[PDB]
Amino acid sequence: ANIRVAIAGAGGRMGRQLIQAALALEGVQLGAALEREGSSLLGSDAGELAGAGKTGVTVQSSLDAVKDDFDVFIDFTRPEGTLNHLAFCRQHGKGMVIGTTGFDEAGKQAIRDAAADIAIVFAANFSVGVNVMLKLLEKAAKVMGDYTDIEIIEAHHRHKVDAPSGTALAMGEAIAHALDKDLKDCAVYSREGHTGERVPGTIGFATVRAGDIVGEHTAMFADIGERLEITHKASSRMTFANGAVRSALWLSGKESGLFDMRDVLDLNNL
Amino acid sequence: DANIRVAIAGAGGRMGRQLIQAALALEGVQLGAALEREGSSLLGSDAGELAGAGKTGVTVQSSLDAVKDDFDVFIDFTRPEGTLNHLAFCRQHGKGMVIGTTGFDEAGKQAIRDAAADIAIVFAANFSVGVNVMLKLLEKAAKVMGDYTDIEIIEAHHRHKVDAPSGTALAMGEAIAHALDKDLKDCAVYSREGHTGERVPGTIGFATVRAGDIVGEHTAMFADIGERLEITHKASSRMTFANGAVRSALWLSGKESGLFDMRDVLDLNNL
Amino acid sequence: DANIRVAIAGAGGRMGRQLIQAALALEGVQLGAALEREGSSLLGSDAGELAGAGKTGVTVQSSLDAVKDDFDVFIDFTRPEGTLNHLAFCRQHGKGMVIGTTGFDEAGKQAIRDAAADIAIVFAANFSVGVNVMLKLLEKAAKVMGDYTDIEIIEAHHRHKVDAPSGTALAMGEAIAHALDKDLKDCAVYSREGHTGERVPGTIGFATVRAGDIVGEHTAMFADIGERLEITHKASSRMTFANGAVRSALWLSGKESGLFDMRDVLDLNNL
Amino acid sequence: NIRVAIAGAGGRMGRQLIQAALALEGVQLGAALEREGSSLLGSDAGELAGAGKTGVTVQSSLDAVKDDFDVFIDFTRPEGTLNHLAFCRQHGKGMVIGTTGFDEAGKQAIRDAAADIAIVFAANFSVGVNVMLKLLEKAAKVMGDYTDIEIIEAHHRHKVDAPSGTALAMGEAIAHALDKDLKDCAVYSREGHTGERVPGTIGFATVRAGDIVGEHTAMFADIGERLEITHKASSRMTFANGAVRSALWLSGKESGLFDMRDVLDLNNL
Ligand SMILES: NC(=O)C1=CN([C@@H]2O[C@H](COP(=O)(O)OP(=O)(O)OC[C@H]3O[C@@H](n4cnc5c(N)ncnc54)[C@H](O)[C@@H]3O)[C@@H](O)[C@H]2O)C=CC1
Ligand SMILES: NC(=O)C1=CN([C@@H]2O[C@H](COP(=O)(O)OP(=O)(O)OC[C@H]3O[C@@H](n4cnc5c(N)ncnc54)[C@H](O)[C@@H]3O)[C@@H](O)[C@H]2O)C=CC1
Ligand SMILES: NC(=O)C1=CN([C@@H]2O[C@H](COP(=O)(O)OP(=O)(O)OC[C@H]3O[C@@H](n4cnc5c(N)ncnc54)[C@H](O)[C@@H]3O)[C@@H](O)[C@H]2O)C=CC1
Ligand SMILES: O=C(O)c1cccc(C(=O)O)n1
Ligand SMILES: O=C(O)c1cccc(C(=O)O)n1
Ligand SMILES: O=C(O)c1cccc(C(=O)O)n1
Ligand SMILES: [K+]
Ligand SMILES: [K+]
Repeated sequence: ANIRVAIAGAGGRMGRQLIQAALALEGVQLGAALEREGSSLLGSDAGELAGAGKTGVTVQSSLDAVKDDFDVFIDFTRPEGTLNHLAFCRQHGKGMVIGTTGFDEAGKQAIRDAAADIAIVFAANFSVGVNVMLKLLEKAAKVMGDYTDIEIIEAHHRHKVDAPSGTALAMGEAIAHALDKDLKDCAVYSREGHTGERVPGTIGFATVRAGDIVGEHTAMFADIGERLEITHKASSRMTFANGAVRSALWLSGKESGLFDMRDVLDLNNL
Repeated sequence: DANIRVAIAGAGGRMGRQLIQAALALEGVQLGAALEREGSSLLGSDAGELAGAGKTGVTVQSSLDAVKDDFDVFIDFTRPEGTLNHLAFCRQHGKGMVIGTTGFDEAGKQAIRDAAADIAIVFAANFSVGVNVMLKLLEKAAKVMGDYTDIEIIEAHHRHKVDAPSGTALAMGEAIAHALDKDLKDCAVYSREGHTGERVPGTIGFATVRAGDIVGEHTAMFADIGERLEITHKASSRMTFANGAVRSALWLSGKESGLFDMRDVLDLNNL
Repeated sequence: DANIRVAIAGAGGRMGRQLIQAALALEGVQLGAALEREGSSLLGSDAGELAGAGKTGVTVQSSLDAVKDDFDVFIDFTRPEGTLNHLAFCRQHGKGMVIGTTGFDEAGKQAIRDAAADIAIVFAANFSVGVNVMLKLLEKAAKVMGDYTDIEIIEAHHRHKVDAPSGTALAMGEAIAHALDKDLKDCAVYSREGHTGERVPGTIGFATVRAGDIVGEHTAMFADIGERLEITHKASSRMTFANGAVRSALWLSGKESGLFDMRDVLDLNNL
Repeated sequence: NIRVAIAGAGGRMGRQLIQAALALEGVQLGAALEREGSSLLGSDAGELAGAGKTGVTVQSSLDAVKDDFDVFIDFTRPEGTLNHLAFCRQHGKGMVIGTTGFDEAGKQAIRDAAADIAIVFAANFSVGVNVMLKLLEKAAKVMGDYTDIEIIEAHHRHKVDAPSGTALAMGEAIAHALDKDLKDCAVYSREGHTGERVPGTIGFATVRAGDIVGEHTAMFADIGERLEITHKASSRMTFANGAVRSALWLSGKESGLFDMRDVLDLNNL
């Protein structure tokens, strides 16, 4: 490994995962692991925290302490925290992969500034698969969009509280925009009672909520005689981790900047 | 020697065209009549040529009494309102029905319920084998896993279907609900839009896809943490419901009165 | 209608009956000929009754030269051996060709490859739009996720298909393989039976289901730990390949010589 | 109080089984075992199964801990499992086997051992699958005769036996509901020009890829329609809790070999 990461909030589920990714992903090294001061788990050799442990890395909780230890900060904690780690990384030119999510207009507008000073990367979804699908969608909608019926089906564990999934909507948008139309115009979220006929050109959504489903999404292009279905299935929350690590590694060669998975994955030339 | 005659309501519709050739190609049945609305640009059209199988001699017409002696069993796969009269009339004159129309409001359901008093009806939400079998397997599952799992039903049908969810879906819902001493009206969820809460435990949700030429795909899902069971039926051609409805008509041979369904016909009132 | 006459190999088969009505009903195309096996119980019959309705001016037979002036493009959807014969014919006789037959051994594949020298052939493993698009999307996916994910291909077809896996599956295999600078022959795994080891990395496996009337279902799977992408195509009716092949024959028209596939036809090579 | 021996504690089922037992009131982590010189033969069975610590440690000997458990939970490989039998028999020990891939002979040995000891031998320890297994008999009963039957299963990249033992169990369920024996009509591979699917058959398709815990599909195909029954396992924990409660429930029986069905009480519809 020729580069060091910095899994913030190292002790949580995200962090843990993130640590695993750190190990596995060929080409990255675990330079650091942070955690809330005074948390009992301060001190354990990171690796140990997530399965296999040999790491010469001990979970600290001092930003400035580890200043030396990494090459790029991988932040997936709550906002404020994130905001702060950011000013640091900017002040020190450290580089970050912002998995964190939920900023206000001045948060995103904050991350904007930081950009010139340093190489940030910022995505709403660190899944390679997903980001890819999202692209493939444009392609399909392009060719078959016009004449086929488009439906989007998603399913998530019983606890999710927003319908449909934000990813579904993203899919909706991808398609909608590849067809010069706006999702607000042709979205159909419910089909109940005497509906009538599937209106030409509308996109429909079906939402399943059950069990521990991490996340299953299906894009459907239906014609008479054939249909194409593009589907993504997330088995563990690792998916995103793998995304961020790859993302992180990607940054290995830049000074300033603001990106997302398209850039990383190199998808506009796809 | 011979055999029964069948009235085929709304012979123009996609089910009509299926039903007709169905009756034609099958033993024990003679295409009694064919019917249609008044605006139909096809009254008087020859039955079989309408459905490809050449001229027959039967002609679509908009009148019950006009052909009232041309059949024994009335096969209805139109729309509720329509079916209602077919219902009424068939009573007075007393001819056995076979209804496959869906989307009945609780009241209509009652009328059918009433009419069965003197005439015999085979009212089913689906006329395939698979579905009926499934309908049963569901009771079994719900029995064991019903209590603790999350139950969802997903169905998909071609772009032209106008009632949501499929009458079959609802039949599945009912099968489950009743195997769990509860009534579907209580725990059904048809729409999930905007920030809803957590899945109010106990419910049985529905997801409806409408697209293309999908004949019919239905899935019953019993989800737990760690595992889920999915029972799924897929109809590849409308001919399956046709053969289903005809043989039902057939089953009605010698039946004086009452309400039955596919499970009765195929006889699956518990395996 | 206008112009182009089409020879329809093995007019008896399910693809024949589709192809025929396809050509009939489709503008710019005339049912040139119809063909069949050496002792088919179908010889001497008029194409339009077998598949379709309404007797016409074309009757089937077992000879190339017997109708050698009755068409321009030869549409083949028979079996390799058969198809091979035809190929010589159409070549020595400057006729265009549109092949959708599957299951060619690497040698036959060379002959087609050869013949393309003077005549124009449209050789594809699938004649639907969807599949062709998919085929492309695959390159894209394999590009990004090919390297680290496990790739598996699953296909299912009605009980009568006789070549495994589907020629389409193989085509998908190839699409992927070549997008990853590797050759399918190197990493294909067709069977998984009994004890066997850890899935050898970089291998493209195939699972083949054969059952019922399945027109055609194909799935491309890119599996990683934590997520998997599945691209799937489902053909509900044979008509899609028919319209595909007809359009092809209309396209071939003019090309003095050439070797192409549906991607060239549909013009997708730059998507 | 039912102490449990956990064979092959390193394996993915081991790590699950372990925390499973720890987590459960009533069973106590009896022992932990492993293979001749395991890269980690020894240490705290706790650390093994996720972060933290427990009194226990693991070893390569039956007798070395022979008094440390009551029920032996085996989820290793056939060969291994074989030995643990007679031992788990002679020394009168209740076993619960979830290992798969047994040749007809081994299956007999288990069959034999049940004479004096109690075994719960199942190819799958989840509820779903077991129920399914039943529903299958029902379906095959009605539609078995005329439809085409195919079984498709998919599992993570590491599985080494094809097809899944669960698949075969499904195969069997069906076969026997139709008075026929799977050996007669099983088709495992479809490669090259092969004629029309042979009418009586049950075929299998095997997918091996990624981290797939386990997906199984039973398909009854007719012309015009098809019924698909499908089970999906999202986490190995389900089989774990399954095996533990097996063992647990197995306490007290004099002897006999048993399937997850009996435990679950489903044999009666
Ligand atoms: N039980 C089963 O297996 C199936 C039930 N159905 C249900 O049966 C019905 C059939 O729809 P499709 O077959 O697609 O046919 P369709 O959707 O093409 O139209 C139905 C037919 O009934 C006629 N009709 C319509 N309104 C009428 C009225 N007011 N009075 C008398 N006749 C009228 C129409 O003119 C046409 O003949 C629907 O309710 C559908 O949901 C459909 C398929 C299968
Ligand atoms: N690329 C595509 O879109 C598609 C390709 N195919 C492939 O094309 C072929 C067509 O399958 P089907 O037509 O459904 O089979 P089929 O059951 O219809 O048999 C083929 C027909 O060709 C005739 N024929 C048979 N053997 C012949 C021979 N040795 N020489 C000359 N003529 C012969 C047969 O009499 C019959 O008419 C298969 O290889 C199939 O997999 C099928 C569908 C689509
Ligand atoms: N019936 C059910 O509910 C389930 C059945 N299984 C079956 O159980 C087996 C488990 O394989 P995995 O869980 O992936 O384990 P794995 O692939 O992680 O290997 C199993 C563990 O046991 C050890 N062990 C291996 N050979 C041994 C031997 N000869 N004697 C004693 N110990 C040995 C291995 O070192 C390793 O620690 C397979 O045959 C699998 O198909 C797995 C999960 C659930
Ligand atoms: O239960 C239903 O509503 C149903 C079942 C089969 C077909 C159709 C249909 O084509 O509308 N509708
Ligand atoms: O790739 C193939 O082999 C193929 C593709 C479409 C249909 C069929 C077929 O029905 O045999 N075969
Ligand atoms: O019946 C089986 O073969 C089976 C069941 C569950 C898991 C596994 C496995 O992970 O190998 N194998
Ligand atoms: K024409
Ligand atoms: K315990």
